[PDB]
Amino acid sequence: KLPPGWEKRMFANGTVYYFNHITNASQFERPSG
Ligand SMILES: *[C@H]1O[C@@H](CO)[C@@H](O)[C@H](O)[C@H]1O
Repeated sequence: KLPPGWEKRMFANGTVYYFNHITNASQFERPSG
C-alpha cells in the first residue's frame, strides 16, 4: 500500500495521518501521492 517505511497513524481527536518508522517523518496527506 504505502511507499517504503511508511504506515497509517491517527491523532487522539480522530484525525488520520501517515508516519515513516525508518526516519520519524510524517504527513497529513498520502506519501508519494
Ligand atoms: C487533530 O485536530 C487537527 C485539526 O485542528 C490538528 O490540530 C491535529 O491534526 C490534531 O490536533
